Amino acid sequence: PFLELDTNLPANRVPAGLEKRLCAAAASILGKPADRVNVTVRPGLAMALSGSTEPCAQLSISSIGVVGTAEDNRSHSAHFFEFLTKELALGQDRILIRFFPLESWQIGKI
Amino acid sequence: PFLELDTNLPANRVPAGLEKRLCAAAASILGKPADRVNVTVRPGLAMALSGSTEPCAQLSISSIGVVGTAEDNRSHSAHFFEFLTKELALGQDRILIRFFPLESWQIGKI
Amino acid sequence: PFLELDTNLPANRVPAGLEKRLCAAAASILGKPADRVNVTVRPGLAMALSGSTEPCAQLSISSIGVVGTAEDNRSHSAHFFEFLTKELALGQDRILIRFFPLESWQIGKI
Repeated sequence: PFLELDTNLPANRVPAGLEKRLCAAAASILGKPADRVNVTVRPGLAMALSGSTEPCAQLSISSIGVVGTAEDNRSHSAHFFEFLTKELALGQDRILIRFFPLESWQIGKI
Repeated sequence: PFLELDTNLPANRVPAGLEKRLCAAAASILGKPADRVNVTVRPGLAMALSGSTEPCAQLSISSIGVVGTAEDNRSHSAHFFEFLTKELALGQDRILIRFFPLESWQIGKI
Repeated sequence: PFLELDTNLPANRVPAGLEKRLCAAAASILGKPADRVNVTVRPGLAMALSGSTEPCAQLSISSIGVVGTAEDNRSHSAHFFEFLTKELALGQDRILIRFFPLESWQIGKI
């Protein structure tokens, strides 16, 4: 899976090693080996979320595993909200998740 | 809607509060409530646009509203070019917009 | 084409003008005029790739040219791995490429 996290929290306000903890959390939540988990964190951005510039985060999750129903992703979403609210001290209203399906041909390795 | 703006303008050259004005402009242009508008601005990047490293911006617009025709998005595109040319003092040739359709199941809230 | 490169290499560790060389390389690899090639480089990010926070890069390639088979993109992928390994002194295991198809209606110009 590919996780991309954008936040308007300054880089020096984002907990040290967040990318490592989100990698390990995503492997457990998604039921994927950690050696197939990828995390990118982009802090210090200018962001409005739901019309507001209070601290926020946007998480994108792209995977071959993504099934096009909410019920299929709802448990995963809840886990990622729990993860980010505790790590970044954000309210649930200050996080949004987007899920994107991928097919194997899209991924270039080696 | 989700707007993401990449620019090679340094963060301290991007007008203060651009994310707030682009949020309000997008709500008006797209005909969506501002409490459903999300804007991310990533400045200070290294960018080439149309083969050139003059100042530029790339805007991505993702929404449940996106209809897969140019005629459907042409009025919106024109408004966003007017917005960015005036805010960032860019020529029309130094902006590109990409539109992406979303479905409701892709968006994780609460 | 639209290329987006994320890396955890600090901005001052990324070779000067990488965006220009990747633009020119992409035009040659993809067989597209350089005036239709767009490159965004986002350095200094926090990243894990394949579970690890060693230096890495993620490259996304979006184009009207993208055919949904690996065999169609395998030669391009190999060229981009050769390009990034030499520019960023990364091992082949520290790069991943994602390919995304676009249609003309998605691109707002003028």
